Amino acid sequence: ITQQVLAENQKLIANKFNQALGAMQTGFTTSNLAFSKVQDAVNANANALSKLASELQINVTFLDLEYEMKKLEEAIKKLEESYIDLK
Amino acid sequence: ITQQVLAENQKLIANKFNQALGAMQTGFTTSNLAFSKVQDAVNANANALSKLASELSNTLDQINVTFLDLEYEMKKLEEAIKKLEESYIDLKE
Amino acid sequence: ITQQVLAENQKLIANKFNQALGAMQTGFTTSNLAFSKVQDAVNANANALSKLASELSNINVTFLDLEYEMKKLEEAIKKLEESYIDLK
Ligand SMILES: [Cl-]
Repeated sequence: ITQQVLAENQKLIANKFNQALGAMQTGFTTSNLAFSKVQDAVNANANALSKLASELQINVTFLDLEYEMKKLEEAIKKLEESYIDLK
Repeated sequence: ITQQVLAENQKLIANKFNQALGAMQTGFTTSNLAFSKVQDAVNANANALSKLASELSNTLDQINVTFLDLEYEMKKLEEAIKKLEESYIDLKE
Repeated sequence: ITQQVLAENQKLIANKFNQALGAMQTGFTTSNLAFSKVQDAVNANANALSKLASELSNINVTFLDLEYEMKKLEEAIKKLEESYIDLK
């Protein structure tokens, strides 16, 4: 019936949205891993530059991304909790 | 009952979609803040390294430092966040 | 006309979800371009610092590899492309 088409399309919407949620979780998890790597690399190279300049007035800048990565984790958790079970 | 149940499921889909919109906005805004901080730090350390090499060669070859410009990318992230903001669902029931 | 309203709302949900898919694709593509530039810049300046320290004696430098992460972002973007809704 047209109502059966309504039910089918509604199930399709739920299916597509849940798959898209999976994709977004992947994207944000990967962005967080990359941000961790970026923070660590910049801070290691800042420490290297500071050590070298100390050997021989140069101040190096350090990166702190903890709050941002925590926020990304919270967003991923919300995405996990936003899955849909049609009755 | 399929009728009222269908209406219930439609409201549930709208609710979940709007919550997910909130989560995505949070993620992209936080990514933008992190990119701003990364750009600023990399450029500060590039300036420090250039200062050291210039200070030294005038006290053997020039080392060229690379600068980071993420402004267009952060503008695009802001546009995506705005579109996500405008994509909320207001059902008619 | 509750059913016609139900169909109307269903089309609205699909329309909004697809528009949001477009926004997410834009965000992740731009984040990947930014990660490309960040990796390249950090590695270029790492090479510069290693060169300076090598010549000034003629410290361990750290290099960044984000390739797996960027490949993963591209996969997420592709799945987002494939998640579009064509209602009947
Ligand atoms: Cl529906």
